[PDB]
Amino acid sequence: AADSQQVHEEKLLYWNMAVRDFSILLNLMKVFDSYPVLHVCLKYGRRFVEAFLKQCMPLLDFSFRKHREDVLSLLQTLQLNTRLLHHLCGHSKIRQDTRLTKHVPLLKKSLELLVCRVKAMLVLNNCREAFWLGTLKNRD
Repeated sequence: AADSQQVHEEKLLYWNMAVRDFSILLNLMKVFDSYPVLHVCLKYGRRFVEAFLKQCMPLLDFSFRKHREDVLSLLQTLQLNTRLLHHLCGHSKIRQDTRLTKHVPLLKKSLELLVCRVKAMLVLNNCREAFWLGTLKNRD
């Protein structure tokens, strides 16, 4: 349960590194154009952020005490995935009418949840070792 938890965190680590890879892609893609490109991020994010709360968050607290280095690193990849989703909500092409407004609120509401789940994780005995090895092992 504890030793198998390490292998599940390493997947959730660069699966997040993946969503943040995509998010940025379409934001440099929407630069020279798109209607639907923003649409993909909007809806999938809603299902991604939904997957975080109900699956990966309970596991974070699960293994949080045994392995801090894998847990604090996973919370850093979550923060960067969220920074993109925020810059995505308020957005250039979202300043265009209709279709993009039926999305933003459902992401906003569940993100103010996920974000506030990280806050309480951020304050437990903050120590730079948890952050340090959750950095250089977050490298690539």
